[PDB]
Amino acid sequence: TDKERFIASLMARMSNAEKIGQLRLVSVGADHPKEALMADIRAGKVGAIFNTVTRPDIRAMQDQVRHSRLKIPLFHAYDVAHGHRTIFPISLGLAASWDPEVVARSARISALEASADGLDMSFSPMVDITRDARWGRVSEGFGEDTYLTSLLSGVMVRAYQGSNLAAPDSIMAAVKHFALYGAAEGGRDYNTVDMSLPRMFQDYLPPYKAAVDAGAGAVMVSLNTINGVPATANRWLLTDLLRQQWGFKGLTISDHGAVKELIKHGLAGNERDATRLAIQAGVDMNMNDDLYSTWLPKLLAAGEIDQADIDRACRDVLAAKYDLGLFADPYRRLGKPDDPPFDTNAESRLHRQAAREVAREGLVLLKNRDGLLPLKKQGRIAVIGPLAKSQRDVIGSWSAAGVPRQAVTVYQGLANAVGERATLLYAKGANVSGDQAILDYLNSYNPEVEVDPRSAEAMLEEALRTARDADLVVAVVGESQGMAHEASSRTDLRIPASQRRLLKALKATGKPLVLVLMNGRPLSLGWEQENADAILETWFSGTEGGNAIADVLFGEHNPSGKLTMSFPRSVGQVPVYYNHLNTGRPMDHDNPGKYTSRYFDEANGPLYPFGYGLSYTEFSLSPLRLSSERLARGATLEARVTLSNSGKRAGATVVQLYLQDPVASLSRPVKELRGFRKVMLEPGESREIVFRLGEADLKFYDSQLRHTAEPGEFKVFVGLDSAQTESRSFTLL
Amino acid sequence: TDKERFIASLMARMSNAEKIGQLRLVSVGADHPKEALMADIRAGKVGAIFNTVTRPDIRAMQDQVRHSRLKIPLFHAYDVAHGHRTIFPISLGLAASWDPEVVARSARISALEASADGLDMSFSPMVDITRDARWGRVSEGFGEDTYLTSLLSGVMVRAYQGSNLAAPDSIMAAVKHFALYGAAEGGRDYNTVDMSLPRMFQDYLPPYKAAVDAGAGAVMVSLNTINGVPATANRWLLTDLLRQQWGFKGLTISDHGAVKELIKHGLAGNERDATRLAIQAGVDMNMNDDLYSTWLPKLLAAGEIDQADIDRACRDVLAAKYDLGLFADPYRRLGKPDDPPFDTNAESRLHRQAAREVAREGLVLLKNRDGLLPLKKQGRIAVIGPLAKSQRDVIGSWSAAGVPRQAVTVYQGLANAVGERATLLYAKGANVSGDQAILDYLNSYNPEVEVDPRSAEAMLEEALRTARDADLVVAVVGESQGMAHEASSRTDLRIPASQRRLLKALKATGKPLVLVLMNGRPLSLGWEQENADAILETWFSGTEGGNAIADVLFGEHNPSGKLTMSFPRSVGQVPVYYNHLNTGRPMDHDNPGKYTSRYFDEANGPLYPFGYGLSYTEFSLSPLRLSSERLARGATLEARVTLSNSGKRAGATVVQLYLQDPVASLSRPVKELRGFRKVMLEPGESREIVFRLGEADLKFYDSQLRHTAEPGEFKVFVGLDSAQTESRSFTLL
Ligand SMILES: OC[C@H]1NC[C@H](O)[C@@H](O)[C@@H]1O
Ligand SMILES: OC[C@H]1NC[C@H](O)[C@@H](O)[C@@H]1O
Ligand SMILES: [Mg+2]
Ligand SMILES: [Mg+2]
Repeated sequence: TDKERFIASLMARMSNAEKIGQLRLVSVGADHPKEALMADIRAGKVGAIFNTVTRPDIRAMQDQVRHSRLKIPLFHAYDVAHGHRTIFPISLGLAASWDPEVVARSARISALEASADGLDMSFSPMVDITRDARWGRVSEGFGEDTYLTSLLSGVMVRAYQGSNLAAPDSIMAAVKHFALYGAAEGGRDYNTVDMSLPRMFQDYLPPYKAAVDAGAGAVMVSLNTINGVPATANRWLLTDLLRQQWGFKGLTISDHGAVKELIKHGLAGNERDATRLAIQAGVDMNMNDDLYSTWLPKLLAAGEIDQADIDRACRDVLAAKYDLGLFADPYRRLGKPDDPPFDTNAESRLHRQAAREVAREGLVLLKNRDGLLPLKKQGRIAVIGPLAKSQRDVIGSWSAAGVPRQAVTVYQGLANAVGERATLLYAKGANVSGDQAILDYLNSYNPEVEVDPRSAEAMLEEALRTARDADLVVAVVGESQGMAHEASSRTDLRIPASQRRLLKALKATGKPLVLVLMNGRPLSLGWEQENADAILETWFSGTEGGNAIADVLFGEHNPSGKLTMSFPRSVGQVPVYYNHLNTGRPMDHDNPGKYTSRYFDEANGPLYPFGYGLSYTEFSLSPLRLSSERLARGATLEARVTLSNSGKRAGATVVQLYLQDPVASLSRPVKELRGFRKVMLEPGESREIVFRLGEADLKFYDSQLRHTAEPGEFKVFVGLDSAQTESRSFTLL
Repeated sequence: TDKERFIASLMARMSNAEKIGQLRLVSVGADHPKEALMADIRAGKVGAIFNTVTRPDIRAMQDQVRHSRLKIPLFHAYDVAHGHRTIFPISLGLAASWDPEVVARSARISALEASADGLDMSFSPMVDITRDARWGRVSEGFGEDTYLTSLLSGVMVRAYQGSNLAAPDSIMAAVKHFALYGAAEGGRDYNTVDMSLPRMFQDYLPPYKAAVDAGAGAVMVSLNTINGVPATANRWLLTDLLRQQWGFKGLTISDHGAVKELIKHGLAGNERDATRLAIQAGVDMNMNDDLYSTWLPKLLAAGEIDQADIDRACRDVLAAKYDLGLFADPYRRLGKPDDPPFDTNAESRLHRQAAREVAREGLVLLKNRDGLLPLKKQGRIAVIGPLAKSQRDVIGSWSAAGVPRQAVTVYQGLANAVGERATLLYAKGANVSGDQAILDYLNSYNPEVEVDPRSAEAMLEEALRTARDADLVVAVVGESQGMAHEASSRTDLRIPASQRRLLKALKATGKPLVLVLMNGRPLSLGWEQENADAILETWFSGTEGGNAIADVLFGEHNPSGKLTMSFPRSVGQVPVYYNHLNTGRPMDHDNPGKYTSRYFDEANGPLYPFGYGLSYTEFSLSPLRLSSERLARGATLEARVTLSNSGKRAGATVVQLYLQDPVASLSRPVKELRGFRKVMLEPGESREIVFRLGEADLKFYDSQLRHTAEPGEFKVFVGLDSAQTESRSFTLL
């Protein structure tokens, strides 16, 4: 192959200093001042940059490469999680679209905008399975389901990379965080992960394998222990599974300071030993801590590592740079040398219409009493709450190069929608938290949350007056983006107390109460489900979020979002997830018993189940029909249902197919998602939906990690959520 | 062996109907009316009885055996968890004594009283490791620590069984629940258990192995899945581990309906298949569901099981009956019918003095502002709260044949202590819950909780009046015993809301506030720790609990209890446990950082850590001294410290020794308990404490379950709790 000969030929000319230099991944900042970094690039001591994100800045780095002996080009990476400049909903919101094409569009546009600024790589997609709502990084994933997350994992990779990694509108996908990062004990970030191999193989690993199989060029290794072994030192995970079993041929990248952290994990007593563990486990590239550059020469000289460990890692970095086209033209994403200067943040370089259309699809209607929604554009509308005018929160956590001043707030979305037809009245009502320590945490690094100097009582008095002067209240409440963020684990899943006090006070006005929720995690909403007139889940909906939200509230878009993560009744029920085991003593709702698996001091089950979301119309399903009672090995089974819009407005819903294996060599879940179809229907319109199932859909990992479909009964469920299904049985032969 | 020959010789004369009859374990109930059961005993269709617990009732069962062809004697079993008639503190409270001799005494007296009533066996000790306070069965274990629970597991078995299982003051120990029952996901009873084999072998399995190694005659198999396989169907657990690797020679007993529940777990489509899975996994004896008696003949006839499966199970039952002496004399625990009559419940048959002395040892002083405790016997003492006059709650869950009317309430204990020297003023103050649905749940089977018909406001008004004219308030608050019980999982770890409203109202009177907590699980006590003057944790202290509690409150006993389970600040922090891993990013208490493993919305770490407990005196430790800096393989290390009573009152504390292995092939806990010494000291008295460490204390299970000690540094910590330690290092060679 031309590639392996080109790289072998280059590596033949390289010193070990230069080979080791290729493994170093750094960003400009206090740890690495710009001038020292420029010198290191010229010395061949830098392989890649992260957090340098504009054409002039990236050109200036790539210009330093020209001064190096071998002129090996840099690659430039960034956290393009859910948009680059045009910010789409957070991934948890994108997942709620239940539309691979909507997700692909957000990823395609992200890659286009990032590559347009000179970037070659995103640290995305994040594909960690999340069953614990306390974890601040649940916003970054696709929810609790292995099938949906695996599917969207593949979609994100393919959308980012396109048909050619050398294309100037493509970037390389570095799938993260390999592995199991979202199972952190207590939902505390960075915390211990401990799980059985059958659960690991069946539920948590498939999304990373889906990204590898979609051709992801890079894998970012996680910060957590797996069964006592940090992923960064886990040769089983990075060599035996990722390379030998899965056949991954690309680049492994450490997370930030992950190699040095092997000391705190207690796998290493010093930096030299930590360095040896990471490179021999199969970590190619060393983020920020510089341990590889410091210790690899001494390890090699001493015979503590092999030349083959350095060569493997170096070949992987050069092979990434080759696939990205950077050996053909290191300026392929940076334009021509006499291109005129331009404003990186020009309105003309955004994709607002795409962001607005994508953002509409993820909004989930959780409650709508007496058809209060959609609203009429008339009278007086009170817009109340600390998130109503927040540009910083609507773009969410991991907002990349998104500019808060360019974002549309919920307030501005309503003003754009009503024009002169209605009067909008604003009141802040409350600070995002009443706890000064939480406000100081959120404002610790930068001013992220505006702290109103009024007393809580004064802000409430203004909100009650505003509400009393309106026909209805749109309360814009929930989390600031810093509350659903790396290292922001919550012990309380409710709306913050300052905002719940505001909601209780607004009920005293007797005005219809619409809640617009902004949040990066499932919330506990028992009070709200009892007391609010309508509830719209908007996650953090991005740059055009306010416009998409007004589109739903005024009925231009019929809410079509469905949850991809169960909403617990309280943090005391964590974890709750739809695909749980039956136990030997399941709750019997027809014959309730004390001696069943349940809590006695709270209603059982999630407040809102996986796949739940309402519409402004009604939908019906015909009885489920299977193509046969028996399925021969290697044949496919057809499951058929007719969906009807039995209401008065056009709208979409999601037909969900679930499977149960009720008798197996392992206890298998009560249901597992195995298919879905999002369908848009006119009033009175019907569509026949056909699902195809084969052996592949019936397999599970048994006690001995055999991936097998066992003969016997399977139950097929079809429904518009995980809770309201009809089922039919067949036998596998 | 005479034993093997006796059993072989009996089994030679037995039909398969009789062999199968030996496996049937039943109790009188709706499922098995007394007379049907008596007829079955006469027909040789019953192997053993549970929940028949008096000499006349057991004599009548054993009398029926005479009518059967082979006259094989029954054994009789019961849940003697923490006392038979004289009720000791719940196991969680017994553990807090940190005194193996106090635990052995409670077990010895339990076996004495149980055997005196005719019982041969207890379904005890319960030795499940518990890290999740939501689980209702936490009360039945010894807390979160593998070393302490394993130690006490051994102590309970040896105290029950004595030097001879045929002794009429001995019973057989059936250690439960094998295995991992207390790691239930969500702390929901009966729920999924999923963990790595290294965590399983290092932390959760050793207590069951400790009971096997102490010579436990029986093992009760748990109701939960382990990594997807119900324990009842788990051939790896019951045959490979328990029989071949651990060398257990005794009897395996299913939990209640566990065999039939294999259908609900989804391992079996029918009773016949469930029966086959349980007997071939290695379950000898079938509790209540009668599947063995129904299906084993058909399974054998059809060649679905071997004769060897029936013979193995039958030999194990006959071998237990042999060891219990029942073939020598089936009436050895039952005296003779012409014996002088006695009342089963006679005061003369109780052990009140032992119960009072044992109960003093487990009480944990959690707070004592400005030396409010101990109280003087003078003035006016308001005794307020729904647990003040509760006889049913002081004896706790699994109270066996304990008679509530024989128990000493906290109120009666204070009356007994003060005589005419002080005036006691009572007010109920609140019901145990303000939620009528929780009260109805607690009163579902029997009247367990007295519901005052007065409004919450009327009871508060009376309590405030009582408080107003007293010198101080002893608030007796917490859980009823039915809240910390099999199948009573909580989503809230606080004192119930009706009682917290009462505490806030009492705090507002400005009167000194002493909290006497009754509870079967760790509670979240943030408000109480901030606001109460003194807090005494009494668990459920048993038959003499009120007397032991008054002994501590008036200073006759200097509180010496220490926690064996971490108290979380809230249910949102679950799990918290002292022997956690460091992570790559631990909270730094000298330099707190956002990007650490923590919550942002609540103070971090437990409110009260493992090993915490105050005294009415103060104690000092001299610097820790190790016998050498290096330890040779097979040598023992000595760790020496001097403990002093530096205060004015005699009292006991517990010197705790912890070990850390800071560099290993797995990430190892920050600390692990490896020794302790409870020491009683006069004011100004000193004692030299010497701990011995060898290789056995330094070993751990690596990723491949190699059990060895790796050469390198170990850190030794000594202190009066897990949080406040001094450390010294040595090197293993
Ligand atoms: O920002 C770079 C890198 N740092 C930290 C995060 O854990 C990861 O998600 C991100 O890609
Ligand atoms: O009472 C019989 C048996 N049933 C249920 C419990 O799980 C166990 O602890 C007890 O021994
Ligand atoms: Mg099956
Ligand atoms: Mg070591």
